[PDB]
Amino acid sequence: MWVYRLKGTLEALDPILPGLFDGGARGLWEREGEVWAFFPAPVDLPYEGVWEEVEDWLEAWRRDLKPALAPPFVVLAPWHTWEGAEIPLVIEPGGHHETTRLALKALARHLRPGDKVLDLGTGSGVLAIAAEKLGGKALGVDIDPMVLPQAEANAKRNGVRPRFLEGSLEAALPFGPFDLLVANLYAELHAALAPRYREALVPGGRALLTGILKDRAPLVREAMAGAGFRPLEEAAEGEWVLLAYGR
Repeated sequence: MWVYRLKGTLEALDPILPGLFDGGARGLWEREGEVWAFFPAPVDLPYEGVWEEVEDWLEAWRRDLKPALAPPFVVLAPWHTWEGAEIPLVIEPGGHHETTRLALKALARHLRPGDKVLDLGTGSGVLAIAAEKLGGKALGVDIDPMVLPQAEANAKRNGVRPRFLEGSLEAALPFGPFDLLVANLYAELHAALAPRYREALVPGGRALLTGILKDRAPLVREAMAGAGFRPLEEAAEGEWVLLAYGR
């Protein structure tokens, strides 16, 4: 669709808005000292502005996309430049959720070089990528077979090759037991899965569980308690926790 660009603010152009609306404006947006009026199609207007047209709401969003720090790691889109010593994780923004930040931190604390890692609900593959970069051998699984080529592409940009399979926990078990399990899921599913997490992990294995709302944390606490796990540490950020357990 088309936009009309006028000099000024909304308060200041309030008098010509009836002309925008009657002309066919369906949305307005004040972009700092200008007003962009969203039309479906162009009309004759005597206000002296500039007609324009908007796949363009993409490398506009992509321009406002910043690297996300989770020391020791930095999460970068493929087009970002970044110097220093953070461990880079190049991810197509096709993330910097709090829960991603929490999981990366905890992988860095808990992971030991050579550990076999299961990333459950791997998505973009970011946590399995991080784990290989700290020196593990990671398997990411996900039930959406359409995310896996995207996960393996992201692996390619990071010069590591964790394996990516379609399935949930059950699909992954033939390839364990594992030394670490990382899982950015949610409380009710962690609770439902707690006994099979025990089976997935070797004695002394660790499960790093996130995606959990502060409020809802007690569900997982009891389930992991129920399942014979020892608490190791709780991390938090905004309304999100990660709960870490030892087998």
